Amino acid sequence: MNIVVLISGNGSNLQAIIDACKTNKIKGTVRAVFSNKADAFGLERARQAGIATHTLIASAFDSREAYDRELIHEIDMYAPDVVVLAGFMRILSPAFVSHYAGRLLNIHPSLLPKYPGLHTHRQALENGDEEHGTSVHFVTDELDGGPVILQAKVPVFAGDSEDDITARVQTQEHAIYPLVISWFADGRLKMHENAAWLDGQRLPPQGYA
Ligand SMILES: Nc1nc(=O)c2cc(CNc3ccc(C(=O)N[C@@H](CCC(=O)O)C(=O)O)cc3)cnc2[nH]1
Ligand SMILES: NCC(=O)N[C@@H]1O[C@H](COP(=O)([O-])[O-])[C@@H](O)[C@H]1O
Repeated sequence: MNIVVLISGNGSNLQAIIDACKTNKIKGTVRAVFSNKADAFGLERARQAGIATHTLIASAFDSREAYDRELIHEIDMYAPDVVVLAGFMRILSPAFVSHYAGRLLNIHPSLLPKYPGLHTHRQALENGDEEHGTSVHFVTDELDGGPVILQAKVPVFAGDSEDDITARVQTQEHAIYPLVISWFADGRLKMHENAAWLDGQRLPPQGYA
Protein backbone atom coordinates (compact mmCIF):
# COMPACT_ATOMS: atom_id res chain seq x y z
CA MET A 1 0.00 0.00 0.00
CA ASN A 2 1.29 3.40 -1.17
CA ILE A 3 1.01 6.32 1.10
CA VAL A 4 2.04 9.87 0.13
CA VAL A 5 2.27 12.60 2.77
CA LEU A 6 1.97 16.31 2.38
CA ILE A 7 3.84 18.58 4.79
CA SER A 8 4.54 22.31 5.26
CA GLY A 9 7.10 22.16 8.08
CA ASN A 10 8.96 20.16 10.78
CA GLY A 11 7.83 16.65 9.92
CA SER A 12 7.52 14.99 13.33
CA ASN A 13 4.17 13.29 12.41
CA LEU A 14 5.75 12.21 9.04
CA GLN A 15 8.64 10.70 11.01
CA ALA A 16 6.25 8.60 13.09
CA ILE A 17 4.52 7.32 9.93
CA ILE A 18 7.95 6.40 8.43
CA ASP A 19 9.00 4.53 11.58
CA ALA A 20 5.75 2.58 11.84
CA CYS A 21 5.98 1.59 8.17
CA LYS A 22 9.57 0.52 8.76
CA THR A 23 8.58 -1.76 11.62
CA ASN A 24 5.60 -2.99 9.79
CA LYS A 25 3.18 -1.68 12.32
CA ILE A 26 1.67 -0.06 9.13
CA LYS A 27 1.45 -2.83 6.31
CA GLY A 28 2.45 -0.27 3.72
CA THR A 29 5.12 2.35 2.78
CA VAL A 30 5.65 6.12 2.20
CA ARG A 31 6.42 6.58 -1.52
CA ALA A 32 6.73 10.37 -1.70
CA VAL A 33 6.67 13.48 0.57
CA PHE A 34 5.32 16.73 -0.93
CA SER A 35 5.98 20.21 0.58
CA ASN A 36 4.75 23.71 -0.38
CA LYS A 37 7.62 25.18 1.57
CA ALA A 38 11.16 24.84 0.34
CA ASP A 39 12.64 25.07 3.77
CA ALA A 40 10.44 22.35 5.39
CA PHE A 41 12.59 20.20 7.67
CA GLY A 42 10.31 17.20 6.98
CA LEU A 43 11.84 17.00 3.49
CA GLU A 44 15.25 16.34 5.11
CA ARG A 45 13.63 13.58 7.25
CA ALA A 46 12.16 12.02 4.01
CA ARG A 47 15.49 12.39 2.29
CA GLN A 48 17.49 10.71 5.05
CA ALA A 49 14.97 7.80 4.93
CA GLY A 50 15.35 7.49 1.20
CA ILE A 51 11.84 8.69 0.22
CA ALA A 52 11.20 10.88 -2.83
CA THR A 53 10.95 14.57 -2.14
CA HIS A 54 8.96 17.22 -4.02
CA THR A 55 8.57 20.96 -3.40
CA LEU A 56 5.81 22.73 -5.21
CA ILE A 57 5.79 26.53 -4.55
CA ALA A 58 2.43 28.25 -5.26
CA SER A 59 3.94 31.65 -6.05
CA ALA A 60 4.52 30.08 -9.44
CA PHE A 61 0.91 29.07 -10.17
CA ASP A 62 -1.41 32.17 -10.70
CA SER A 63 -4.54 30.25 -9.41
CA ARG A 64 -5.66 27.92 -6.58
CA GLU A 65 -7.34 25.52 -8.92
CA ALA A 66 -4.18 25.55 -10.99
CA TYR A 67 -1.76 24.74 -8.21
CA ASP A 68 -3.96 21.87 -7.15
CA ARG A 69 -4.03 20.34 -10.61
CA GLU A 70 -0.24 20.18 -10.83
CA LEU A 71 -0.18 18.70 -7.31
CA ILE A 72 -2.76 16.04 -8.34
CA HIS A 73 -0.62 15.36 -11.45
CA GLU A 74 2.57 14.73 -9.46
CA ILE A 75 1.01 12.76 -6.62
CA ASP A 76 -0.57 10.32 -8.95
CA MET A 77 2.84 9.28 -10.39
CA TYR A 78 3.27 7.46 -7.04
CA ALA A 79 -0.12 5.90 -7.32
CA PRO A 80 -1.26 6.61 -3.73
CA ASP A 81 -3.72 4.37 -1.91
CA VAL A 82 -4.12 6.99 0.76
CA VAL A 83 -2.79 10.57 0.79
CA VAL A 84 -2.14 12.00 4.18
CA LEU A 85 -2.01 15.59 5.29
CA ALA A 86 0.46 15.99 8.19
CA GLY A 87 1.00 19.68 8.86
CA PHE A 88 -0.03 20.91 5.39
CA MET A 89 -0.93 24.59 5.56
CA ARG A 90 -3.31 25.15 2.56
CA ILE A 91 -6.98 24.84 1.85
CA LEU A 92 -7.42 22.25 -0.84
CA SER A 93 -9.90 22.97 -3.48
CA PRO A 94 -13.07 20.99 -4.20
CA ALA A 95 -11.40 19.26 -7.07
CA PHE A 96 -8.48 17.96 -5.02
CA VAL A 97 -10.79 16.83 -2.27
CA SER A 98 -13.13 15.31 -4.85
CA HIS A 99 -10.26 13.44 -6.44
CA TYR A 100 -8.91 11.87 -3.33
CA ALA A 101 -12.41 11.36 -1.89
CA GLY A 102 -12.27 8.54 0.71
CA ARG A 103 -8.53 8.33 0.84
CA LEU A 104 -7.69 11.79 2.08
CA LEU A 105 -6.82 12.07 5.79
CA ASN A 106 -5.80 14.91 8.14
CA ILE A 107 -4.74 15.53 11.71
CA HIS A 108 -6.14 18.70 13.33
CA PRO A 109 -4.90 19.86 16.85
CA SER A 110 -8.22 20.36 18.67
CA LEU A 111 -11.10 18.27 20.03
CA LEU A 112 -13.38 18.71 17.06
CA PRO A 113 -15.77 20.30 16.57
CA LYS A 114 -14.24 22.69 19.00
CA TYR A 115 -11.50 24.81 17.43
CA PRO A 116 -11.75 24.17 13.68
CA GLY A 117 -9.17 26.70 12.37
CA LEU A 118 -5.68 27.93 13.16
CA HIS A 119 -4.32 28.95 16.59
CA THR A 120 -6.30 26.17 18.41
CA HIS A 121 -3.75 25.80 21.28
CA ARG A 122 -3.95 29.55 22.00
CA GLN A 123 -7.77 29.26 21.92
CA ALA A 124 -7.64 26.39 24.46
CA LEU A 125 -5.34 28.34 26.69
CA GLU A 126 -7.34 31.60 26.46
CA ASN A 127 -10.72 30.00 27.05
CA GLY A 128 -9.28 28.32 30.16
CA ASP A 129 -10.16 24.80 29.01
CA GLU A 130 -9.49 21.86 31.26
CA GLU A 131 -8.98 19.49 28.50
CA HIS A 132 -7.33 19.94 25.10
CA GLY A 133 -6.67 17.28 22.35
CA THR A 134 -6.12 16.24 18.81
CA SER A 135 -8.36 14.80 16.06
CA VAL A 136 -7.81 12.53 13.07
CA HIS A 137 -10.49 12.99 10.42
CA PHE A 138 -11.42 12.30 6.77
CA VAL A 139 -10.94 15.56 4.73
CA THR A 140 -14.06 16.99 3.12
CA ASP A 141 -14.87 20.33 1.38
CA GLU A 142 -15.91 21.79 4.74
CA LEU A 143 -12.71 23.15 6.37
CA ASP A 144 -11.65 21.00 9.29
CA GLY A 145 -15.14 19.50 9.35
CA GLY A 146 -15.00 16.03 7.73
CA PRO A 147 -16.01 12.85 9.84
CA VAL A 148 -13.80 12.34 12.91
CA ILE A 149 -12.08 8.99 13.34
CA LEU A 150 -10.08 9.29 16.51
CA GLN A 151 -9.36 11.92 19.12
CA ALA A 152 -6.88 11.87 21.99
CA LYS A 153 -7.61 14.36 24.90
CA VAL A 154 -4.84 16.02 26.90
CA PRO A 155 -4.93 18.10 30.18
CA VAL A 156 -4.23 21.77 30.00
CA PHE A 157 -2.91 22.96 33.34
CA ALA A 158 -2.16 26.42 34.79
CA GLY A 159 1.38 27.70 34.33
CA ASP A 160 1.08 26.17 30.91
CA SER A 161 2.50 27.97 27.93
CA GLU A 162 1.47 27.39 24.28
CA ASP A 163 4.62 25.33 23.87
CA ASP A 164 3.76 23.04 26.67
CA ILE A 165 0.15 22.40 25.36
CA THR A 166 1.71 22.01 21.88
CA ALA A 167 4.32 19.38 22.77
CA ARG A 168 1.85 17.47 24.95
CA VAL A 169 -0.65 17.30 22.03
CA GLN A 170 2.07 16.33 19.53
CA THR A 171 2.94 13.27 21.64
CA GLN A 172 -0.56 11.98 21.20
CA GLU A 173 -0.50 12.70 17.47
CA HIS A 174 2.55 10.54 17.08
CA ALA A 175 0.65 7.69 18.53
CA ILE A 176 -2.84 7.94 17.14
CA TYR A 177 -2.03 8.97 13.49
CA PRO A 178 0.07 5.76 12.61
CA LEU A 179 -2.65 3.83 14.26
CA VAL A 180 -5.54 5.11 12.09
CA ILE A 181 -3.40 4.84 8.91
CA SER A 182 -2.89 1.10 9.80
CA TRP A 183 -6.68 0.62 10.23
CA PHE A 184 -7.02 2.21 6.72
CA ALA A 185 -4.15 0.06 5.31
CA ASP A 186 -5.80 -3.13 6.69
CA GLY A 187 -9.15 -2.36 5.05
CA ARG A 188 -10.89 -1.77 8.35
CA LEU A 189 -11.56 1.95 7.95
CA LYS A 190 -13.87 3.43 5.32
CA MET A 191 -15.87 6.61 4.64
CA HIS A 192 -19.45 6.13 3.20
CA GLU A 193 -20.35 9.78 2.68
CA ASN A 194 -19.95 11.92 5.69
CA ALA A 195 -19.77 8.82 7.95
CA ALA A 196 -16.51 7.14 9.06
CA TRP A 197 -16.97 3.31 9.47
CA LEU A 198 -14.61 1.10 11.56
CA ASP A 199 -15.09 -2.67 11.18
CA GLY A 200 -18.52 -2.22 9.55
CA GLN A 201 -19.72 -0.11 12.47
CA ARG A 202 -20.75 3.52 11.75
CA LEU A 203 -18.55 5.57 14.19
CA PRO A 204 -20.04 8.30 16.53
CA PRO A 205 -19.21 11.99 15.91
CA GLN A 206 -16.30 12.26 18.26
CA GLY A 207 -14.79 9.15 16.75
CA TYR A 208 -13.56 6.42 19.02
CA ALA A 209 -11.86 3.28 18.31
N1 LIG B 1 -10.74 21.35 1.87
C1 LIG B 1 -10.02 21.08 2.91
N2 LIG B 1 -10.62 20.59 3.96
C2 LIG B 1 -9.96 20.42 5.08
O1 LIG B 1 -10.63 20.01 6.03
C3 LIG B 1 -8.58 20.78 5.13
C4 LIG B 1 -7.80 20.41 6.29
C5 LIG B 1 -6.52 21.20 6.42
C6 LIG B 1 -6.92 22.48 7.12
N3 LIG B 1 -5.62 23.06 7.43
C7 LIG B 1 -5.38 24.37 7.31
C8 LIG B 1 -4.05 24.76 7.44
C9 LIG B 1 -3.64 26.01 7.03
C10 LIG B 1 -4.55 26.89 6.49
C11 LIG B 1 -4.10 28.21 6.12
O2 LIG B 1 -2.93 28.60 6.06
N4 LIG B 1 -5.08 29.02 5.76
C12 LIG B 1 -4.95 30.44 5.37
C13 LIG B 1 -4.22 30.59 3.96
C14 LIG B 1 -4.88 30.16 2.61
C15 LIG B 1 -4.70 28.68 2.28
O3 LIG B 1 -4.88 27.81 3.29
O4 LIG B 1 -4.49 28.29 1.14
C16 LIG B 1 -6.40 30.99 5.34
O5 LIG B 1 -6.77 32.02 4.76
O6 LIG B 1 -7.29 30.28 6.10
C17 LIG B 1 -5.89 26.50 6.37
C18 LIG B 1 -6.31 25.25 6.77
C19 LIG B 1 -5.78 21.41 5.09
N5 LIG B 1 -6.73 21.71 4.00
C20 LIG B 1 -7.98 21.30 4.01
N6 LIG B 1 -8.71 21.45 2.93
N1 LIG C 1 -5.05 21.85 10.50
C1 LIG C 1 -3.57 21.87 10.25
C2 LIG C 1 -2.56 21.86 11.43
O1 LIG C 1 -2.41 22.88 12.11
N2 LIG C 1 -1.93 20.71 11.76
C3 LIG C 1 -0.91 20.53 12.85
O2 LIG C 1 0.38 20.80 12.31
C4 LIG C 1 1.39 20.19 13.12
C5 LIG C 1 2.55 19.71 12.25
O3 LIG C 1 3.54 19.05 13.05
P1 LIG C 1 4.83 18.48 12.42
O4 LIG C 1 5.34 19.32 11.42
O5 LIG C 1 5.94 18.23 13.52
O6 LIG C 1 4.27 17.12 11.85
C6 LIG C 1 0.76 19.00 13.80
O7 LIG C 1 1.00 19.12 15.21
C7 LIG C 1 -0.71 19.09 13.34
O8 LIG C 1 -1.65 18.85 14.37
